[PDB]
Amino acid sequence: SQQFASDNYSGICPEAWAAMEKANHGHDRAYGDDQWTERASEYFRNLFETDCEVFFAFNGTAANSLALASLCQSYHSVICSETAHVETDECGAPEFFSNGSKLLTAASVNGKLTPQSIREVALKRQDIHYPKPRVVTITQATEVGTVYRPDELKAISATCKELGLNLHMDGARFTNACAFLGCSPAELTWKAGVDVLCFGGTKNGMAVGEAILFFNRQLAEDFDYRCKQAGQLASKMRFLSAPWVGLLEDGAWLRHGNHANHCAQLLALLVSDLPGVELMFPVEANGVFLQMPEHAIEALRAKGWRFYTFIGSGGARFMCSWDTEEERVRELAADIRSIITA
Amino acid sequence: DKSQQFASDNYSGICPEAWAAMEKANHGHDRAYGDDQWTERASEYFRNLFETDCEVFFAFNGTAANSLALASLCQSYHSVICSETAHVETDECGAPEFFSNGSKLLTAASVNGKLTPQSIREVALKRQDIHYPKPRVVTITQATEVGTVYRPDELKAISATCKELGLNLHMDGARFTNACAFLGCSPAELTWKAGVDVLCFGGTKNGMAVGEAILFFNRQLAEDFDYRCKQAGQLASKMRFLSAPWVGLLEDGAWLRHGNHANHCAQLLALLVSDLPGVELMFPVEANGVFLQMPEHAIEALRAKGWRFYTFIGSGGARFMCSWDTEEERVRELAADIRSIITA
Amino acid sequence: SQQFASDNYSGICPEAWAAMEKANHGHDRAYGDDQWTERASEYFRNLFETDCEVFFAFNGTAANSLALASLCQSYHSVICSETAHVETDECGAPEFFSNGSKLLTAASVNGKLTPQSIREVALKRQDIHYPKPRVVTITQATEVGTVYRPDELKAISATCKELGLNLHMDGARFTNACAFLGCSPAELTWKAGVDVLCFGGTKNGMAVGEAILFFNRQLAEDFDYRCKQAGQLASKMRFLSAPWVGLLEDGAWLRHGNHANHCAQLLALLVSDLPGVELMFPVEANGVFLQMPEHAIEALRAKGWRFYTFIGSGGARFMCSWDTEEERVRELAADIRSIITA
Amino acid sequence: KSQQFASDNYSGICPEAWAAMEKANHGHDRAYGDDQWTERASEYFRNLFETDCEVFFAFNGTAANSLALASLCQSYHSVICSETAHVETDECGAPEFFSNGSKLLTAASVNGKLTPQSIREVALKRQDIHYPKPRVVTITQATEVGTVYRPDELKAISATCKELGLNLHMDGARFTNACAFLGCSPAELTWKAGVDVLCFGGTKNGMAVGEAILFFNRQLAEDFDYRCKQAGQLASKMRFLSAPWVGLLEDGAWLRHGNHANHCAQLLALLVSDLPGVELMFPVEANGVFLQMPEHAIEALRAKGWRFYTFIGSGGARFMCSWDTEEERVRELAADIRSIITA
Ligand SMILES: Cc1ncc(COP(=O)(O)O)c(C)c1O
Ligand SMILES: Cc1ncc(COP(=O)(O)O)c(C)c1O
Ligand SMILES: Cc1ncc(COP(=O)(O)O)c(C)c1O
Ligand SMILES: Cc1ncc(COP(=O)(O)O)c(C)c1O
Repeated sequence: SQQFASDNYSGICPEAWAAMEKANHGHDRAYGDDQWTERASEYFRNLFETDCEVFFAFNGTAANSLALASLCQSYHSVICSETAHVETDECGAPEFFSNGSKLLTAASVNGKLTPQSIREVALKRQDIHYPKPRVVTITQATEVGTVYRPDELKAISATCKELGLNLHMDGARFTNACAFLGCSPAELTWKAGVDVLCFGGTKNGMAVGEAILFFNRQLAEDFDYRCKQAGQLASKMRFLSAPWVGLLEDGAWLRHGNHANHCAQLLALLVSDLPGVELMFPVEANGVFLQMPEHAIEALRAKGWRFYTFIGSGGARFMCSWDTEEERVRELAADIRSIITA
Repeated sequence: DKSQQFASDNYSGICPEAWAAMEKANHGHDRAYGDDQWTERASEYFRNLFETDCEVFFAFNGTAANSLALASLCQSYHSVICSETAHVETDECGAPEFFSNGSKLLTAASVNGKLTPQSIREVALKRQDIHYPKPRVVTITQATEVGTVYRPDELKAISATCKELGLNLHMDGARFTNACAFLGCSPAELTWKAGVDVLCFGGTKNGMAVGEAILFFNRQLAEDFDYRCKQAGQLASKMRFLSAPWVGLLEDGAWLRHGNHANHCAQLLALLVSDLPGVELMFPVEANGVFLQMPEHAIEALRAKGWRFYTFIGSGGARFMCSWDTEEERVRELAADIRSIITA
Repeated sequence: SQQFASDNYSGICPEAWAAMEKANHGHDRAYGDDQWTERASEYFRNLFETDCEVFFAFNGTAANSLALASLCQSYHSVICSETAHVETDECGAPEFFSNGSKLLTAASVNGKLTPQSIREVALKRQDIHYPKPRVVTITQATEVGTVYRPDELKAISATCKELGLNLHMDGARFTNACAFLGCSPAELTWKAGVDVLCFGGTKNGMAVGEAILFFNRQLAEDFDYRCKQAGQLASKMRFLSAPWVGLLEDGAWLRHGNHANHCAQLLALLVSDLPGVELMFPVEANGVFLQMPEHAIEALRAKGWRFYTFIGSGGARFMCSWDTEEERVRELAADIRSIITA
Repeated sequence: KSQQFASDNYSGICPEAWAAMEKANHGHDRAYGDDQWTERASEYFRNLFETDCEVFFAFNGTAANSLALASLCQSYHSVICSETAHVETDECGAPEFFSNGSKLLTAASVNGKLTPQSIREVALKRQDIHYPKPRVVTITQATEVGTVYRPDELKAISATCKELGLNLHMDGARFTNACAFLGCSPAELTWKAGVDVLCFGGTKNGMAVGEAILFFNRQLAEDFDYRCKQAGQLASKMRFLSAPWVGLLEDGAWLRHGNHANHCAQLLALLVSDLPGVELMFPVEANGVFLQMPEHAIEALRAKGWRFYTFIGSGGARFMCSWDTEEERVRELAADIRSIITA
């Protein structure tokens, strides 16, 4: 019995595990200076069609927090959404890594920032009493399962230029957004004005690690020193970089993302039209956000269905992963149908 | 006439009591960093004034004083609960987060510039999971940034909640004087008798050149605070010039005379104008500021001899602020021009 | 093949690979709340013979830096040796993690602090101009391959208690110290007064991760929040904790350490009676420190041997790992004889 | 008779500072630097240093140096200082707090002074990611042991800093004493010799509170006002930090107070360095006299009513003269040294 709590509970996929076994034969130089790390970096430059600089941190909390700290001073501020992971789920790590850059929440719409909600935040305060906004962060796919599209990104970068702002992307679930859309990685990042991407691996079948991709190379000066000082330098770096070889060499990363997307779409197809069940947001990645009644405690007691419930408390989230079985999706949907109609 | 506007009580000068104390203190050589007669003398007056054995420190300004006090009350992986209009949130260029190394400021709902036990509980109970920094402090401002005052009963309620939730309670008393004068309470009744643990007591705004007193009523919380301040660049070499002015202000009641004056000036203005049509007082005048909804005639009062004052990022709302040295006649001139303008 | 630069270049030992394989069957709850993490902590508790609090971080730099930041405030100081890793190899990580606690170097005989060298540094500075010392960190085995003995530790501990200092152990090479002396782990830590131990895993055959053991559970208050904010919290904690189960269940940790020690003791035995070659320190762990003449170049770059050279001209350090073959040792000692004799 | 030789930090507010504060206390004026006194001070600083330097005020020298160093490199970079540097010995770890972890690396010093060689020693042995990369050099002028960098010593440090990509900061807590002694222009002791940033002490030379921070390289001062604000170092009532500089700078008073304090230290040392068992530990190039003495110094200390800073214990004794030091009291102190040792 697997569950729908989160894609952090999934295991290592076979291509990641296979890269790791290959990387475990021999001795190799530490701290980045190895063949596996240069191969993964080469793959990243080709995938994104650019000479991006590539770094590897241990988890997404540190990767986001480092990236942002490199994009502005402690006396500047960072514009994010209200559901942003850097605002809700990192126990104040950005502020620790930045030595006090304020996160200013902007209004959002479908989990997404807009040009107007940014400007409303930035321009309310170019006075020294306020840390001057200098960075926008967006999550792709968002924390509520939605996806910024290329033109929405460009509109946001446009505001970032009117206002002086760098643009960071938390791509913890970037794959899900690439699977969903036709796009190439480049059209979803630097072609649309993205300065830096944090590209999640852990959630897409890896044991540990995130990649950080600087598309403006002037912003990446000495980033390796920052990472070391912040305790984010793997000595046995191949075991962070090798799985990215596995996942990128013939498109497995994007297959695993389509799978997880298809499971969540299937779940929503099966349940979103029942009575008393409202889809909170369109299913554009691997999550399903349902308003339901006291049937959550029934779906919860009635078999250990494991899933997250909001403090909104008339609301539940189901997350699908690369290793989710369609049959389990149908079984979950069936139990939801039973519990509502009966 | 005249240099004196209605923009900020931070444009006022050094009052005579503060100046006279600095001059006396400028007679001889004394030892540094707190080990002088003036600093001990000032601490005595604070203990006497607050009726308790509070520990006393001096910093250079309110931003550091608040930022130091809050950092001493919880870890970087804990959070601070404040109002949406708290100076620590709006006016300190992120100093609290710098001084604490990353304590998140969590804003709670405000009724009349004030937090309630309810708004504190709501923020606090949503964040027991490790994804959020755990709340460990509530900060309140007295008088508040919209010129309202918390009453001892309002404070006791907050203090109970903080004690139920394991929260320390910090008071930003940049305008503490204005709240004591208005209510007529004792300082002790507006701080530790209602459960305040640490008070930042502003001097600058009420007639000093520089300097803010930090008072720890809960002395477990003050261990090594002097090292914290030193490392933070907040230790005066010539400490007598921070502490002597508090002897000036406290020996004979001048601090409250100056606060009552600024309050009475603010109250006058509101009396003179709050009955005119198209002029709403947004908040009771419980300290030294006046908050008026008016029409686009802000430019009218603004252009008219360049009354200087603050507008909000809001269209038709203005803030007039009085200090220890505001002349009542300037207030009368201002209220007059406000009336002329609205009746024309 | 394999070199003598650092025990950081070695791979994942078999007991640890196996544990990760078993831990990769199924889904598990995140951020520490899994059976592997509980099992690992139980092994530590039995192994050290005490109810110690157990945490996992990603590497030794963060682990040390985290433990030390938890033992004193930013306006306090830490007493460490001049060769301490926290002073030389961490790109200022301790100061970053502690928000500015000063590291005060005390004098070392044989890579080791003494009660006297601690006292000198601590009493010199009881005035506010100086951050007040509040922690002693020692390294076990030390950075020069020596080992503190239970009696030396107890002595250092008596000083710490008298001066109100906490005692931290950087045990990046703790296995080597235990293998060598034959003591119980308890006898080299809490029975001798150690408050906190950073227990190296990466160096003894893991891909990633260190264990942090608090022997005073009150000092561990909220360490989990500290680690989370610092970006040191694994989402898939089982892949940091299961390898510890593998290394500890049947005694592999200590076997792997005796191996690395024996190879290093062999290398020194083979070359010690040579004329131009002097052993700078007793071989008490897995490193050999040799003063020989700048004909280290004929060993080095020349025949392709890899090893670190001390900032002393012709100061070479040779490091043996869990997977060092005795034949490569006998080879290295043979080439050293050719270059010296002829 | 409260007049001692422990520290020029115990001195009072001088008349030119006091009179300037008095003039500034007439009216209302806008806060946080937007002020007639702050602009006048800045113009005096620019004329005095013969250049278009950007001017800031902070509350004290610990913060002034810590802020200046923090703007000159990143937390994962390092600062090269001397073994006697105030930032290393006297600031309770403030540099590291303000920079969020920049390592202070000490370099070998002779007579309180860094040299191009000792800087180079440190900077070139710290070249891989294990070590925070050096990015700044700080020097103190006058130094912590009462000596002075000569313009030519400063040019040579600057040349080494330019070659190594290092910025150059100057802790001028006692800058007045160095200018008074050497007869150089301020420009010749700062930016003509390569200095990027000066912290110019006012408190030690007759003010109540405050330091000036001068950026000669204007690019390095970007957003420095925001850094100061976040660090708790922005005066609401800025006129009371900047007006005393108007008083000190408008007609020479700063140097006159520096020469007085140096001449008083020169007299003290003149009158006693010929006694036996009494030795000057360093040249008297500012307002300090460092004397190696006999433990019986305790009788100068003792019940003689003399305060001064005993070294580690008991060898050294350090004496410091101030703008308000009385020559007579110097002659007294030297006479009481004279007796005690003449028996
Ligand atoms: C949207 C988002 N960003 C970043 C992270 C950080 O992920 P982690 O620290 O578990 O690798 C998560 C969990 C996430 O959901
Ligand atoms: C409510 C409140 N708290 C603190 C401060 C900080 O004062 P300062 O300008 O002296 O840093 C102010 C201005 C304030 O209005
Ligand atoms: C003695 C010592 N302690 C701690 C560490 C930190 O190890 P890591 O390289 O895994 O950050 C090392 C490398 C070390 O040699
Ligand atoms: C050489 C030096 N630099 C900086 C300072 C800091 O001065 P303050 O005590 O005003 O913080 C002092 C006292 C000093 O002697």
